[PDB]
Amino acid sequence: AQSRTLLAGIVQQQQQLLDVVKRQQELLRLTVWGTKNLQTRVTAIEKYLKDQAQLNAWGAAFRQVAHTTVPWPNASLTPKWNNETWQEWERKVDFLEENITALLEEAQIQQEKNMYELQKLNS
Amino acid sequence: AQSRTLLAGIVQQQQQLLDVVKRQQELLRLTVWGTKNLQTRVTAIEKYLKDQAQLNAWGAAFRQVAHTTVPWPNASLTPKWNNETWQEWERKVDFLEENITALLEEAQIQQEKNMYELQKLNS
Amino acid sequence: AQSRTLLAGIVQQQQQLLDVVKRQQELLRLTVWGTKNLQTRVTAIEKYLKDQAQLNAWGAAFRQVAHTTVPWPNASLTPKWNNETWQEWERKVDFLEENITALLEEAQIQQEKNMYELQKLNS
Repeated sequence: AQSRTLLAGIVQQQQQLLDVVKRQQELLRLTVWGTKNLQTRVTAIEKYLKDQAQLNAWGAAFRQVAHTTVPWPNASLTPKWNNETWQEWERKVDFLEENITALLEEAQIQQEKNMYELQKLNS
Repeated sequence: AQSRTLLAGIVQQQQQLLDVVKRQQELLRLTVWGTKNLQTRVTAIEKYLKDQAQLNAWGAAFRQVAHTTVPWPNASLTPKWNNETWQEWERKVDFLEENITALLEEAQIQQEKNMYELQKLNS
Repeated sequence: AQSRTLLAGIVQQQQQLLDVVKRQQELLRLTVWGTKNLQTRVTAIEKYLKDQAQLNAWGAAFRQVAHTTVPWPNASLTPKWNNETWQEWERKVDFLEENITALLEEAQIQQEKNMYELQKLNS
């Protein structure tokens, strides 16, 4: 008279939900790659911006033996403020990924134990 | 003597969790739009950077009938390496979205079946 | 003869899944900060690009009492089209965060009620 079939669906449903949660974790990682990839493109642009500062005046002296070069800074490079703050951002993600993996591990162990107990009821 | 009320809460709870998971999928899509939107802005900047290369020296020749134009490349355009890698990134998201939709469909069908079975117990 | 132990695992499992979902919400917020942070860097670049337009020709006139300054626009600033569309993007996230918080609140209240009912069965 036990409703094992109803429990099997409920237990099975939890497994389905757990799988979808895992898919979100992999999807989230793909998004992180896009953001980081954009930064790499930004660094390439900074190099080119520095070149523009080098460009100042060509042939602006055909009656003098001198050339005016004005390589004024162009791209503001972040040495410590963004790096320290960005590492903190990455660090928070690392703790969340480690905490989520722990919870997923317990769920998998608990999920299998719940199904195992169900078989013992009528097996 | 069956604990249908406890099961109704458990079954109902799974429905609530399923709804929240769906909300994350829509929220994830909004984040993807922001990343892609930034790239469109980056392309506009590349056009302007090319213009800076065109700027070289104006009036740098008032004793000669010539003008020095130095349009040296400025923005490094990605033709195949980033596109092929980016398509792979988008492709992975497409498979994950299709797999998540399949799991959600099964959960909805299974979720309704679990509630339907519960009514048959006392209906 | 009630399978409270099986229910305790199922009820406990839902709590574990709820916790992981909350972790995704915090992880999603960290990703939003990275995207917004990139835009701040982009604004700094726009200021520098304007400076490049100012750079035109230095000393390109050693036989005339005039200087040619050509500060042609460089960074295309978005005043209304991107802001209005971006606010809509942020607005959608705000409604999703508010809706997810509501669902989480109901789950927590319902989750505790389900455990409370279980104790009454044998307490």
